[PDB]
Amino acid sequence: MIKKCLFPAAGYGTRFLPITKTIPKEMLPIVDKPLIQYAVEEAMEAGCEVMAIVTGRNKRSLEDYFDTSYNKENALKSIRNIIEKCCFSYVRQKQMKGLGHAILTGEALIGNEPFAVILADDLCISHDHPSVLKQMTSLYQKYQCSIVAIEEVALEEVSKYGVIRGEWLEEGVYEIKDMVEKPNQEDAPSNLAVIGRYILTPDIFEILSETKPGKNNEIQITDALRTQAKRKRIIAYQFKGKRYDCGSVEGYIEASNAYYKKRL
Amino acid sequence: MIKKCLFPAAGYGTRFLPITKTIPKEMLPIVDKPLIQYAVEEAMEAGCEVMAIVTGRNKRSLEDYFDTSYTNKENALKSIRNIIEKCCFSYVRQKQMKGLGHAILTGEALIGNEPFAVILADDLCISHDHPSVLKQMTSLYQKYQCSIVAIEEVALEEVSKYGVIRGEWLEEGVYEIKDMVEKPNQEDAPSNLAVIGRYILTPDIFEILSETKPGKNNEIQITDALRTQAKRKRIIAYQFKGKRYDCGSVEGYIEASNAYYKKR
Amino acid sequence: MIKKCLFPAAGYGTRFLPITKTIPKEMLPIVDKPLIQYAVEEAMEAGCEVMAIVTGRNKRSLEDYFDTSYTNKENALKSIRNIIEKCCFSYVRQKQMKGLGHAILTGEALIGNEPFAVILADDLCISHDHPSVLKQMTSLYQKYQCSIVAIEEVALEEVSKYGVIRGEWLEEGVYEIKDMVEKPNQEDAPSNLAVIGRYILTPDIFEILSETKPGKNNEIQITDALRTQAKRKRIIAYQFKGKRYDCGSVEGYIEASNAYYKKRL
Amino acid sequence: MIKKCLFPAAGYGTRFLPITKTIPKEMLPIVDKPLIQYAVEEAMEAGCEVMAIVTGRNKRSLEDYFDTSYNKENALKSIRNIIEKCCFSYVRQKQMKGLGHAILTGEALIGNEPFAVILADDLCISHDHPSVLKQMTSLYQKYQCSIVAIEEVALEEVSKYGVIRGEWLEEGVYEIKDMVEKPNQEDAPSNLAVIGRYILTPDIFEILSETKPGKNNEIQITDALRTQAKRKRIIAYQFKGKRYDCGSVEGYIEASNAYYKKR
Ligand SMILES: O=c1ccn([C@@H]2O[C@H](COP(=O)(O)OP(=O)(O)O[C@H]3O[C@H](CO)[C@@H](O)[C@H](O)[C@H]3O)[C@@H](O)[C@H]2O)c(=O)[nH]1
Ligand SMILES: O=c1ccn([C@@H]2O[C@H](COP(=O)(O)OP(=O)(O)O[C@H]3O[C@H](CO)[C@@H](O)[C@H](O)[C@H]3O)[C@@H](O)[C@H]2O)c(=O)[nH]1
Ligand SMILES: O=c1ccn([C@@H]2O[C@H](COP(=O)(O)OP(=O)(O)O[C@H]3O[C@H](CO)[C@@H](O)[C@H](O)[C@H]3O)[C@@H](O)[C@H]2O)c(=O)[nH]1
Ligand SMILES: O=c1ccn([C@@H]2O[C@H](COP(=O)(O)OP(=O)(O)O[C@H]3O[C@H](CO)[C@@H](O)[C@H](O)[C@H]3O)[C@@H](O)[C@H]2O)c(=O)[nH]1
Ligand SMILES: [Mg+2]
Ligand SMILES: [Mg+2]
Ligand SMILES: [Mg+2]
Ligand SMILES: [Mg+2]
Ligand SMILES: [Mg+2]
Ligand SMILES: [Mg+2]
Ligand SMILES: [Mg+2]
Ligand SMILES: [Mg+2]
Ligand SMILES: [Mg+2]
Ligand SMILES: [Mg+2]
Ligand SMILES: [Mg+2]
Ligand SMILES: [Mg+2]
Repeated sequence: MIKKCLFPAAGYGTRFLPITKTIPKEMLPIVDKPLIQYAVEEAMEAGCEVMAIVTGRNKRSLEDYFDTSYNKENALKSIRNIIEKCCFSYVRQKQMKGLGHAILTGEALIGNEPFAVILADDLCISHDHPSVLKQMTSLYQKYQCSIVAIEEVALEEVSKYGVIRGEWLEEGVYEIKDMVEKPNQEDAPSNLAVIGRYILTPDIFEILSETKPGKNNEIQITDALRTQAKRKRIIAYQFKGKRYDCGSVEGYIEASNAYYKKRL
Repeated sequence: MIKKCLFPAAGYGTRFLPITKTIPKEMLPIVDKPLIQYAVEEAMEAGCEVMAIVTGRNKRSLEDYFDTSYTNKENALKSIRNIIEKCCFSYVRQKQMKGLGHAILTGEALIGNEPFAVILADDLCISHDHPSVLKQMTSLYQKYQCSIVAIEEVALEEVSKYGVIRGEWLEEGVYEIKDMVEKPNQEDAPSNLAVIGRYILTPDIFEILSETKPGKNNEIQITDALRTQAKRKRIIAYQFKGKRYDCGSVEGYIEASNAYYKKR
Repeated sequence: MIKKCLFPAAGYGTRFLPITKTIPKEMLPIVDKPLIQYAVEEAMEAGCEVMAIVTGRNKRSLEDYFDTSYTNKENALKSIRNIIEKCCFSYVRQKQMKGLGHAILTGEALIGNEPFAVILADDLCISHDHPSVLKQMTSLYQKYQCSIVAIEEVALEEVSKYGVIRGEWLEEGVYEIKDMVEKPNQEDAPSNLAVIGRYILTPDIFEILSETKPGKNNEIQITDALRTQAKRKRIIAYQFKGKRYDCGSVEGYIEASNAYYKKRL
Repeated sequence: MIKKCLFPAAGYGTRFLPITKTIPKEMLPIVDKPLIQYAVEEAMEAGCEVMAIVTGRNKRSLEDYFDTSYNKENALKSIRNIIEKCCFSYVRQKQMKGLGHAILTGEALIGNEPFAVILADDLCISHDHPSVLKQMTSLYQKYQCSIVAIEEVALEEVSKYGVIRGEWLEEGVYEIKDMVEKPNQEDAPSNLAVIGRYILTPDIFEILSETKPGKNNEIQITDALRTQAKRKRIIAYQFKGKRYDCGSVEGYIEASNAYYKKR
């Protein structure tokens, strides 16, 4: 059982400025509910009980949201159940040096165990099938190796994401042969894009500590995974469910509008 | 002239629950900018230099936002830093949620014996070729030297969500209020002229507020005190020029968000 | 009746570094109670109902302290709770540390055109055989209707840490101020009547502050503004009754603490 | 070696009420320095690099204190050093259910590894000797078992501390036979009182899980240590150095006066 889920939330969110100068992008609402809460509910379903959060300058709002306070009830029951059932842990990333560096800072909260990772700006809704992390948690029980979530996208979208090169194993399961962070579409090894959902074995921490800066001069978890994938097998998983890239303004709006209609 | 502008920001904003349990509704972003920043910019253009805020349970986000901090990251941060170095922010806590009228009364400590502006940031006002709604009102005030409340004609099916006036046409877009009613059913609406979150208030409004008893939804309403003033002397209603989105409602919040995005 | 009291609390408190990088010096406890609570309680006894606080970077400790959160806990809590339920707290941020004078000028947005009280919390005043210091002053304002600044006689050796006045005796404990100087060297002191952190100021003090240039330590001094006011019209100095500890200094901080302990005992 | 140090800071501090309403007692200043800063310096000297803090209802002041900010320089040298060298982690103790429970909560920040624990209200000032934790860190190296700092106190004081029953192994080292939390004078098994300094082997977490409320209906680390002591060998170390119980106002005052004189 993967008991810990690490949530990186120390990124600038330069694109949602000026509000991200105070409110982490992971705290932005889809209308009435922050991205991070959906992520937490997801991790819970997957079986996690310890939500480890890596924070930046804007630690306050994130931390206060998950601390004790006070169809109203309806709106507050889930966050209340979250606060009661989960143990929240926090560590501060001293400098914005990349996603990989964030996860490496998170070592203080994880220790020597495989663990889950959720990039909250990727809102994944699947409510017909188990949550995305849960799908991967079940896969992990069989494979016992790092797992990276993937989705087919248009080549025109590739330069925004990590892209793999994999060899089919079973339905929707690939053994990652190679990975590249944000390639030009001409250089993209496939249309299989990485999404903010991973299950990582702890040897990943030692690998991160020796992973140099890459794309945008940031320590990328992609390069660490590429290294791991060349020492032993790690898999990529085409999850079932809907994903909105809320790290993008386009995705943020479409998720908000979708929710609005659902609310009807 | 009007140098202070009171910003009530201590209501529950329940329909936006659970995020409002930590993030006040005035802090919700259209996409990248919180409602309150638009209101503040509108107050500045109107000549205000003191931004007085009535806080509730979660003022941490507000105070943090207007406190100094550290291409389009530059252009995204230009106005806010201008606001922070230019304006003077003061604060007072509304002990209990007893109505917009009480929040204004509580705001007396920050105002004193002087006419002032009041902005309800949940009403996002966009004036493109015209001055900000408050600036328009500021001009009016120079002539009339009396309370002024912003109105707009709305379909009668909406009249039940707002305060409504019965008035005498003084001049182009100007009426003398002879009565006001907070949230009447369609059957009883005095007219289709609804009140929006913009007011200029003479200071005798505080003693009136001091004697105003709970009204609609067991809340001390600014509408009821304005009715009292209206019957003691002349106050006016101004059909402002410009587009207003009621972001106090999810439907308005969503429309404003879609609007800003298309303009991006 | 003076209803508002301004509490400057935006200073650095350098002598209490590193703790003052997070906890403003006015929040430092005498053992179990921060300096500022004693000040607020004193203002309340004087009749003030609005506690206008000028903040700096350490606002959080101050703001949270006076906000709602709550014979064991009880008795130790009754006072602060009474305070939080009866008083109205307002805040303004002194954008930059430019001096007590500029801190009070920044405080104008919370005061307005009315006379008001000012308390410098690092000056702990205990005097319960008589009314609190500020209240002694509030009574005096009723008569004189002008600015009042608290003074205490000190040794020529301490004179250099305070503002000092030159006055003329009007009546018991009252002096019409003829001149004021901030932190004069022991040789240049006009007297031994040193100013302490307590004032009642008439509203014209703001306009005077707006034209007061940086004085000692390149900071705008309320002292220089009071000197200006004193030469313009009548303003007095009141020799208060009660004991005062300069908790603005580590020596006075320790003394008051030991003093309180010997009492808690 | 021991890389992490746990710092419980979630207790009520009813003693120092009202200020402890907003500020944790571990944050109370001696004169210009908060208790917790002395403890962190001590831990650092002991070789610790991860400072794991267990927080309560008032974490803002403690977290902000150890977060980047900006003789003023002589005053900020240490904390600047600390903030730039240490890794601080946080976890919330939901209900104040005792020191042992606070430590159990800290499991998420520790994991399965030996770790140190410092109760910051116990101010330990080592003159010519290394820090109390450094002394213990060295001892563990030899013993490889839980270590609990002790001090011989006066019998009339015994009732406010955990007390051991031990057997002399070597200079200032006792194998613990039993432990009781805050026994009355008449029932004290000795005059060797526990002080807020421990090195603990990870099996203490499971034991703590099984430890029911004891003294003052609180889950006590002393009872978990007692259980560990009967289960296998653990030691008590009579440290070299001066200790003030700043958990009591009398101690707080004495420490403040002492620091003042150092001038
Ligand atoms: O120094 C940092 C940088 C980022 N983050 C956080 O890490 C996450 C991801 O950051 P972001 O910049 O938004 O990453 P992306 O550019 O979107 O890319 C990541 O996520 C994509 C899918 O969303 C993948 O396809 C990529 O391979 C992966 O790098 C966010 O939660 C950030 O707040 C930190 O905590 N610290
Ligand atoms: O106790 C309170 C209650 C409200 N507010 C604030 O007051 C404002 C308005 O609150 P809201 O709940 O949204 O009131 P409405 O029902 O929208 O009604 C007000 O605003 C309408 C238009 O926006 C008008 O038409 C109404 O007459 C007027 O009462 C917001 O800024 C709130 O945060 C407080 O600060 N404290
Ligand atoms: O920029 C500033 C500077 C100071 N303060 C505050 O002002 C007060 C006084 O500051 P402090 O540095 O302690 O001034 P002192 O040197 O003590 O001097 C003041 O107080 C003395 C007695 O306490 C008097 O005798 C002096 O005339 C008077 O200037 C404190 O509450 C500070 O926090 C601010 O708020 N902002
Ligand atoms: O629920 C709690 C209760 C306490 N604490 C912390 O635990 C520590 C100790 O609390 P305290 O109340 O001061 O305990 P003491 O009564 O002093 O007793 C402890 O410390 C003594 C020495 O100081 C020992 O002799 C005792 O055996 C040991 O229980 C402090 O750091 C507290 O903040 C928590 O974090 N959570
Ligand atoms: Mg970006
Ligand atoms: Mg992203
Ligand atoms: Mg985009
Ligand atoms: Mg509502
Ligand atoms: Mg509204
Ligand atoms: Mg709606
Ligand atoms: Mg100083
Ligand atoms: Mg001083
Ligand atoms: Mg000194
Ligand atoms: Mg206690
Ligand atoms: Mg103790
Ligand atoms: Mg005691």
